Amino acid sequence: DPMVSKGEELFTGVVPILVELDGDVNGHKFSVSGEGEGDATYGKLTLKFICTTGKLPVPWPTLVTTFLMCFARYPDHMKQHDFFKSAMPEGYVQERTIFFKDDGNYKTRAEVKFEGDTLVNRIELKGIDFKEDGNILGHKLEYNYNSHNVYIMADKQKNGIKVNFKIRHNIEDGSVQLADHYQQNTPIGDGPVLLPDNHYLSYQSALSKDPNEKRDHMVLLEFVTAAGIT
Repeated sequence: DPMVSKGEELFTGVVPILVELDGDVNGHKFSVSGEGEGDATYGKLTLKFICTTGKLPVPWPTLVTTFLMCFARYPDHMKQHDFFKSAMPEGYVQERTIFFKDDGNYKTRAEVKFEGDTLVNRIELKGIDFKEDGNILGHKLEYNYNSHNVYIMADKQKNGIKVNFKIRHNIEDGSVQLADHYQQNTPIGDGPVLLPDNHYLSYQSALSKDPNEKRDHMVLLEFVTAAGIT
């Protein structure tokens, strides 16, 4: 399929990644840079993010979803359903509203595309209605992360996809902070794109610290595999 081919040819080996985020949550401004690499053959991403404005005013775990579904491993039987690669290299726009239960919300807009050989995720994040002393602005979320399926459906009217899902972040007192994600992706280009049957992506995410890093940062290892169409 010369359409499946054009995506295979962009993602087959290890692809360098750059992430840039401009943030404003309740007027706490911040910027984050990330660098790393993905190997979609293995559904594998390795990234390190640095708060370049100083202290991150929110918990790192709250940013993990915002900080590359083109790096999903799509099994051979499901290649016709890989919207994310099909949009490249022109890329796509990824928009979210994430609702933190009993607290504020994030609205994100990102553009995911190639700049040369480098896959780039440029993001703007605005958070509003947070409790200065809640789980988020009060930094009461544990530095860990649970596995989660993410359900993708076509959005035929918008030539794109919609993704709906819940993340539960562990709170330090043993409870959980729900973060209900609503998501829409649309290709940046005018060309044809693969619009998928309903399926899901399985995520596992592991958060760590670089022992030689003094700046405020997050090391993120993700494995992501499409499934749900036998």
